[PDB]
Amino acid sequence: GHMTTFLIKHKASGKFLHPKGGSSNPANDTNLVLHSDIHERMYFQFDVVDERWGYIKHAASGKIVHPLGGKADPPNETKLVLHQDRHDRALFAMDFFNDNIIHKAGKYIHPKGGSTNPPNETLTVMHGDKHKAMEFIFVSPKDKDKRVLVYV
Amino acid sequence: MTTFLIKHKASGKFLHPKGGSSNPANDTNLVLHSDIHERMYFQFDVVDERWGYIKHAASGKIVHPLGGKADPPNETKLVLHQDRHDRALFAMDFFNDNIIHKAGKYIHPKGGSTNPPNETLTVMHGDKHKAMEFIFVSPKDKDKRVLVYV
Ligand SMILES: OC[C@H]1O[C@H](OC[C@H]2O[C@H](O[C@]3(CO)O[C@H](CO)[C@@H](O)[C@@H]3O)[C@H](O)[C@@H](O)[C@@H]2O)[C@H](O)[C@@H](O)[C@H]1O
Ligand SMILES: OC[C@H]1O[C@H](OC[C@H]2O[C@H](O[C@]3(CO)O[C@H](CO)[C@@H](O)[C@@H]3O)[C@H](O)[C@@H](O)[C@@H]2O)[C@H](O)[C@@H](O)[C@H]1O
Ligand SMILES: OC[C@H]1O[C@H](OC[C@H]2O[C@H](O[C@]3(CO)O[C@H](CO)[C@@H](O)[C@@H]3O)[C@H](O)[C@@H](O)[C@@H]2O)[C@H](O)[C@@H](O)[C@H]1O
Ligand SMILES: [Ca+2]
Repeated sequence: GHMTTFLIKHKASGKFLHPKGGSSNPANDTNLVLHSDIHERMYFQFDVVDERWGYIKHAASGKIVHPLGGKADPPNETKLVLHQDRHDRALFAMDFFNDNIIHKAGKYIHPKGGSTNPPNETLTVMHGDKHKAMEFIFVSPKDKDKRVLVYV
Repeated sequence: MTTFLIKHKASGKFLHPKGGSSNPANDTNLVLHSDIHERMYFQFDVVDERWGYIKHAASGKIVHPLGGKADPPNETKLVLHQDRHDRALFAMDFFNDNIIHKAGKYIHPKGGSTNPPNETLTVMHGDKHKAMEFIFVSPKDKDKRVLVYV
């Protein structure tokens, strides 16, 4: 009966996850990108569905993060997008102990190409690898260095 | 509801107040035991992001290192105590499956066995290994994990 609001910060670069174009209501299938700007159209919330699993929700639109096409077991390099649909293939967990975002089928959210310092507008993709450039922390919109609990 | 069982992953035993009371006294040891009942249900009261109080549901007492030191040494016994303060802050790491104190040590079965006998004490220890792993499960489905951050 309450969801915190937070920024998803790419730990190595200090950039954040955005809908591409920064819209308050991104069209379905809008890519999830990295970008350095901060504003309320890149705020997110986490809608808990089942223990660790839930929906990464764009605060302004209510659309949530999907592997493009909604496959349950997406291959490496599957693009992440926003979409209004809510179902089990858009379930992720926000690992705030190991600092990563993991999909229910076991791959992680990465910047495409795996750079520690990706350009603005770099796409995000699913990938099974674990390394410093797929780490993310979840921080206050009022203080981008203050971690906040996404599970309440 | 918001209650859960703290299950020792390797043995399937659970965290209990020693003696299984609904109203354990201050400084009652936290032990491992195979039984299940409402007097071994726990809750977690969030204080600051990941940090909070591990709470015995029936009594409201919370988990402390015995003596309440900020940086307790290895083998410090865990107990229940009504006091609230920052040396009783833990985080419930449901990704690595362990319970970590604010100063960085973890809750262990004393002696570190993957199959501790009933009534084995719990202690703080800085090492990480299979036998200090815990998962947090539904009272009505002892194999179903539940979210302790509420
Ligand atoms: O991408 C996340 C989305 O995946 C699934 O929906 C895919 C896509 O289907 C529809 O688009 C069409 C069908 O009209 O299918 C292809 C692309 O797959 C397009 O040529 C065409 O527009 C929907 O209209 C799209 O919005 C949708 O993204 C899945 O069904 C969704 O739940 C969601 O997971
Ligand atoms: O996208 C996330 C993924 O990025 C990195 O892997 C990218 C890509 O690297 C390799 O492809 C090539 C092989 O020639 O290696 C360079 C590095 O990008 C590319 O120019 C070229 O396409 C792998 O063979 C691909 O499978 C891989 O997807 C990073 O290494 C991954 O850990 C991950 O972060
Ligand atoms: O164990 C957790 C508890 O540790 C600290 O309290 C220690 C101890 O204090 C009182 O015990 C006695 C006897 O009444 O009082 C002195 C210290 O004031 C101790 O040497 C002696 O044992 C309490 O009656 C005990 O319950 C308590 O264990 C800390 O102060 C507490 O906040 C709590 O963290
Ligand atoms: Ca749950």
